[PDB]
Amino acid sequence: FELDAAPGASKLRAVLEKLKLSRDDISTAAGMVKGVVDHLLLRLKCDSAFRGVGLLNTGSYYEHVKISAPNEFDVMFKLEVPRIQLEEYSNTRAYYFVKFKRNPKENPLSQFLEGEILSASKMLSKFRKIIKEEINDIKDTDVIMKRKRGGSPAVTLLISEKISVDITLALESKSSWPASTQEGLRIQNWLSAKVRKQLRLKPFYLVPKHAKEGNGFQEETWRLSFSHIEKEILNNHGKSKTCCENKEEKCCRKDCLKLMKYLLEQLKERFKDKKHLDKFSSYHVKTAFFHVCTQNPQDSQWDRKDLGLCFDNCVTYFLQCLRTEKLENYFIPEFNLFSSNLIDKRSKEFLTKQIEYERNNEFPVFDEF
Ligand SMILES: [Zn+2]
Repeated sequence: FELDAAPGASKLRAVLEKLKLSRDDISTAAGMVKGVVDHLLLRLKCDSAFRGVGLLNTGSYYEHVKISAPNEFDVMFKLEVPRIQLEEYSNTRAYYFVKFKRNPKENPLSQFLEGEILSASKMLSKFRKIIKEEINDIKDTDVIMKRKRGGSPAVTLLISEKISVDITLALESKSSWPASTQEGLRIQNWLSAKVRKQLRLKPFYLVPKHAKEGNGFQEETWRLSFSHIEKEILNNHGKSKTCCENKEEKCCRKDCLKLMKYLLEQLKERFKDKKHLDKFSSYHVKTAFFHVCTQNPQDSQWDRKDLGLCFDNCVTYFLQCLRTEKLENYFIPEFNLFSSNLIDKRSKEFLTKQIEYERNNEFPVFDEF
């Protein structure tokens, strides 16, 4: 009587199975999304200022941030900016003003300048104007641009009555990464020092994002973004180069991340009307997950048969971050995602209590709605 996995796997596996089943009907939605995105890119490429715009995840017009919202897509439009000088905003480590190494009108971004600073406000404004005008050239399909909520999901489109596409504009820089990332990406004992060096030769991105305090915000800051690196690591994630390419090396890392995301999504959905959980996002869960991979670098610590314990360990790490109010950005270690300035103690304790209940009760929230 050999078990297929150690106890606790089956319920989690049935959850995973159900989540994938929700993706077996996508090709359609994906199609409409690709059509819209390609149209937009064509129009934006005609503007002198956005002439270099392109898909970040090359050949990928989809990237679901919410494991349980298959009709919600996330795409990033990146634009190379030949030579920027970053200036860190008030030692925040993650937020910067964007300035330029030279002055005249050869970079078509001069129109977005405010003094010497590149205005995220102005650029976003043009981006949105171009997009709205373009989705209006769509005659037999109601593509609606949703109203502003912020800067970095820049634009949300509602296609028909079922599909949404969040479009993020990002500046791309091919300079070496800012000094605040110097001690981050601590993958040396997991994915290797040579991999870390290789990754850090890739460009980095900047997305418009107000850096706000308790008081208010400086409207023209940009936040560092490494979503391309996160994707690369998640899909090439083992110490072994052949991790998950055969039966002997099947690991549960990806499934643990999916389960953490689903847990957070289910709880946020249950409590959405009372904003207790508004400030938590899949990005916190993904960041915590990468730290757990650093803490457990060997593939044998993620054997698929041990899904139950691996997931429990993920939950436990996330709880520890909540209780101690510390979750370091994986690329920028002095940027604390769970500081009291960003998320009130009360919200963290609330989430802690919900997750602890779930974990003590075999995760009934996975089944409830
Ligand atoms: Zn693997």
